[PDB]
Amino acid sequence: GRLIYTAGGYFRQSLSYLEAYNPSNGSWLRLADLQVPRSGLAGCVVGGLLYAVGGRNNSPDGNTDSSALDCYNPMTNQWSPCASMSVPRNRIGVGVIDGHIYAVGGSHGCIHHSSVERYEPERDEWHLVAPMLTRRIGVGVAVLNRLLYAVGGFDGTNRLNSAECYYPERNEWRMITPMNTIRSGAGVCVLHNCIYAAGGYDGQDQLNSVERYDVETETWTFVAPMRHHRSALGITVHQGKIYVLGGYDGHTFLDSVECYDPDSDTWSEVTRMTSGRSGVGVAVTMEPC
Ligand SMILES: CCN(CC)C(=O)c1cccc2c1-c1ccccc1C2=O
Repeated sequence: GRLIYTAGGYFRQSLSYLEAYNPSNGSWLRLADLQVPRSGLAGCVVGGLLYAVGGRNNSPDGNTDSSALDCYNPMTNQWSPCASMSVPRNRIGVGVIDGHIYAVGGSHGCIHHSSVERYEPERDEWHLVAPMLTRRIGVGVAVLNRLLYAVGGFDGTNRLNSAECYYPERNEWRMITPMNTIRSGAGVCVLHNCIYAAGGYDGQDQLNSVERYDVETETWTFVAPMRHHRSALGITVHQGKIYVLGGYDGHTFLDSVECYDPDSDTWSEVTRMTSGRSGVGVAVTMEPC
């Protein structure tokens, strides 16, 4: 599309911000808030509609994991509730295949989900599919050549370098090569033929290391690291470049927005969000109005 939308996030409490960045001119636009604050959600786009999936409302009033699915229409600048998932999913991962949305992992209280479910926008319905071989919260999810990939996370006791791949026509999950680094809460996306895992938390430190998985060779290789360590970051791809938004570096909730150009293997700073925050949902679609 044209704009990078960032929904929700966390700074001292869960947030309801929806803001859109325009890489063409550097400008941010504040849009309609989410009806319910939430961090740890995921964002995605189908048919020019933006979707906020899962998450958790951390608030003074209390803490409520979200099973919600809310759609935003850029034309109207309005949110509508969609059907809820079978179960709340905080620190969720999502991916889109064939106009269908896959919700992966996440926590509900102290439950750490291995379950997965699929939303069909034309019927406004969710259905459970095969569970991952591993429980994963704070899991990175990406789609490549119509296969779904779950990368890293936290299974309840250990944080994971493991990764697995879902094969829809077989309704089956299989392990792939693990990463070289343990990561939970990394930004995971797809560029060209590789799956990128950036940043995250390895149990001790927030990471700035970035690595990528080549589906042909089935290996992970590090690329240039980000200028900032960060976990619970937002990530997306726009015109051949990776954008990472916010996160937590162990000291500050970052407003930094970094851009990776794969041809030069460099990260440059590109803008600041209007305020520091972690755990945002991020997606890309056309301009509002
Ligand atoms: C994403 C993985 N984790 C925790 C789940 C951290 O990186 C982390 C580690 C130590 C302290 C803190 C965090 C963290 C993450 C997101 C928001 C706030 C904090 C925060 O105080």
